[PDB]
Amino acid sequence: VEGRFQLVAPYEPQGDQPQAIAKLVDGLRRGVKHQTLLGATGTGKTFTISNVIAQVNKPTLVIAHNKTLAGQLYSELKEFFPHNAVEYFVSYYDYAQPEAYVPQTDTYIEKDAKINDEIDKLRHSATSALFERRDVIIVASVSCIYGLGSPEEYRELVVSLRVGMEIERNALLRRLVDIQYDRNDIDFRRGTFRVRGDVVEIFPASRDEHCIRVEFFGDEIERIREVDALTGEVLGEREHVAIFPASHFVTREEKMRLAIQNIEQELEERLAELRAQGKLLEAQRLEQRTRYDLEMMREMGFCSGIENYSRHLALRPPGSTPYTLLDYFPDDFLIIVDESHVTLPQLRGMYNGDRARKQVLVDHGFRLPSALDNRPLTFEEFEQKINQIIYVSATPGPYELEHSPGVVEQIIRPTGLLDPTIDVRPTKGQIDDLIGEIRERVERNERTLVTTLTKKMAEDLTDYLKEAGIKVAYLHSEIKTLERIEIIRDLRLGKYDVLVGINLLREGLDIPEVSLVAILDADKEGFLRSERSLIQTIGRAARNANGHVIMYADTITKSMEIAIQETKRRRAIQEEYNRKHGIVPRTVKKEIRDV
Ligand SMILES: [Zn+2]
Ligand SMILES: [Zn+2]
Repeated sequence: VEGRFQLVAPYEPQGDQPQAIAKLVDGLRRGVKHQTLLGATGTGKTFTISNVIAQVNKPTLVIAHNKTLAGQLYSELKEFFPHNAVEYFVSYYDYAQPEAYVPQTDTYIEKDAKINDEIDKLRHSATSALFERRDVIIVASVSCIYGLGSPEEYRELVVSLRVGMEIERNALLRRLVDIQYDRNDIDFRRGTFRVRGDVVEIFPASRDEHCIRVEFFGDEIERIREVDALTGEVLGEREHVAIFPASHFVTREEKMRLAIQNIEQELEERLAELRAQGKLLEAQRLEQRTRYDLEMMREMGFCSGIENYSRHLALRPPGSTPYTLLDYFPDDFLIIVDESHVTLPQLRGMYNGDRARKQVLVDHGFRLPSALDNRPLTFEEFEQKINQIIYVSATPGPYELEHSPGVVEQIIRPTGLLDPTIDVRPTKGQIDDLIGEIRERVERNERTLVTTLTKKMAEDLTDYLKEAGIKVAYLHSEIKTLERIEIIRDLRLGKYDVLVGINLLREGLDIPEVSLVAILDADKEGFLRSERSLIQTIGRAARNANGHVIMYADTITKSMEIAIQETKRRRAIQEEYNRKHGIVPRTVKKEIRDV
């Protein structure tokens, strides 16, 4: 009998959701490798996928492309599936800097930035959950393809307890040390164990307040409980309990003894080479650094930056494809790529960026060439790891369309809101045109978003608008993430009528009160004027029943034709739907937040 997904939604699926859920559920059951969910903004994409996942009962990886989004999906999925394991997997890269060297300014950028507790605790509960139960969803950054110690090792190395087993106290107290746990009775924190004579409390690497308690009565375990840390408040009463390793790079002693000698041999080979080409300075650096590391490994089985040695510790051949979080999933898992037009290129690029950064360190003598083997997957390797995949995006990239059997379309909104109309107007006299349009919106109590290509034009426009008597706020290209919310929140309140910015694709810009979106320089060259970015931008006017977009330009580029055509196509279909079902489109109300 399996642990299944139980989806908790106050609603039912609606619009063209029911049809889309069915195709993707049927796809996955027929056994399709690649499917694409082309879903317009404002339809329940996340809730459509949550319906797919709940119906297929597969462990699932959902890949997001940044800390913000992964966080959104996470909290969302955690509300949709509160009785199942919704997990969170990010790393150093989220907002930390790795090891690096700049050969001109002679600067070694240390890895220094302390390993933040919350994230670590989280990777562990994610990897342990994968082995413990089935109803798991893991929201991850592209870090789900970085080097991770072998899954079998982490698995095989668990201390697998059961009520009344033939085990000793100090035999277990040594077993937890083998698995990178420390004794700290004077300060109980996660990843620690406490010995109080015959009371042994272990703080799983995966937990917050929920620690474990194993007690003896001879050479046999008596009771095992889930006490609340620094409280003793009995919560659990398990008979079986598995305590997973405290690091994703732990290795049996025997493999470690042998890895170390392989490392010694690599060091000697690399030193001889370097000193043979006259890179004497580079030999000295590598020798000082590697020996110090090898000294920590021989003394206590680990060191800092042990990641660098992962291929050696795994005892695999040079050049081997790293193991990653993907290998930790069963063979029959499910991948959902959220915002695929951006997420897939990000994944695709990780390997070259990382290799570039590590090749410099190997050249200058900070690392052994084997450090290149601790790395993210190349896109091809990611490709072979796919069991079954769904791409989700309002504007699928070339890869997705190319490998999917057409697209599963989800265009209808639950309130009948339509994609906007689009006028394209000349650049000459654009500011007064725009002023007068904003004036109309202000009279109808509606707001406006404006995007210009450059920070100077943006700055000029804001002034030009303030002089006109219109309340406008400038959303500076790098402003306090906490102030963003404040200015946006104020536009909703009408403290501001217009809001000028360069990039309108950054989140929190979905505002029901916005009924007009002006795109200055619609025809210029720039990542923000592509087919995909324009559609994404036009969408900022899809939250209002009177949404309209104005592109100012001298010409009609290929990107413009495409976005305009697509927008026309979506609207007609939406209109055809409202006609058939008796729906009048109306603006989705939303309450405004505070502190
Ligand atoms: Zn219908
Ligand atoms: Zn292909």
